[PDB]
Amino acid sequence: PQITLWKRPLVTIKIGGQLKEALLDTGADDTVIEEMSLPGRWKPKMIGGIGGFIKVRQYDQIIIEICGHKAIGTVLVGPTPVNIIGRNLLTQIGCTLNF
Amino acid sequence: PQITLWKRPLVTIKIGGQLKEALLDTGADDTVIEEMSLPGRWKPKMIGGIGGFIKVRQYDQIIIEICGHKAIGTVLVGPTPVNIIGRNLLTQIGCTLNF
Ligand SMILES: CC1(C)SCN(C(=O)[C@@H](O)[C@H](Cc2ccccc2)NC(=O)COc2c(Cl)cccc2Cl)[C@@H]1C(=O)N[C@H]1c2ccccc2C[C@H]1O
Ligand SMILES: [Cl-]
Ligand SMILES: [Cl-]
Ligand SMILES: [Cl-]
Ligand SMILES: [Cl-]
Repeated sequence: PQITLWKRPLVTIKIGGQLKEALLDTGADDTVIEEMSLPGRWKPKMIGGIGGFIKVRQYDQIIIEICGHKAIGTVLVGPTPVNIIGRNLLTQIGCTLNF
Repeated sequence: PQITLWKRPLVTIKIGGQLKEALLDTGADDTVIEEMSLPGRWKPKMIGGIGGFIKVRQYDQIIIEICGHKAIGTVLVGPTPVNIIGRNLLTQIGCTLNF
């Protein structure tokens, strides 16, 4: 699909059996989701942006459904104010910026 | 151009006759640039990112070139970790997301 940027590029995602709203974010290296349970192992990580840094849990090899497109990758879980789909998963669904 | 997301979508911008690197950032509502001199009056703005909120200076109707594309709009100036081109100017240069 072609998504215009008049409003926030929000999409419905399926992660860990849960439906969530998430922002397609080209400024984010990684994907970060609000507090939730994910299976398997994790390690602590710090991610930085505007306002500074937050502590997240890093889960690797996680499957997510984005607009019907399944993708696998690392997902960070923590106190993000917005669910964000970052470049690590945006690449996997074939998402580009066009102008 | 078509910009893939395997690396950061970093572009050259021109503001005040100066070349700068900036990030095409679909997750940002607004355009935020690191400390610099801009003409005219500013007004207060608080913007919320991953690590919280920062105060910025809002300058309206600023002439800015982005990857050779001419835009005129609002530029926020403050303690941003990187120059970011948000949706306010991405829409001006006709930028969309495609997959
Ligand atoms: C470093 C940056 C270029 S600065 C802005 N940024 C980004 O990814 C931005 O798109 C960011 C995303 C976001 C949206 C809503 C709430 C909070 C955060 N937005 C912002 O920082 C601020 O955006 C706004 C403005 Cl400018 C005005 C009004 C309202 C808003 Cl939400 C990058 C970043 O934080 N990236 C980090 C990030 C974020 C999420 C997941 C992983 C990572 C790694 C790291 O790369
Ligand atoms: Cl900051
Ligand atoms: Cl990954
Ligand atoms: Cl590709
Ligand atoms: Cl504007």
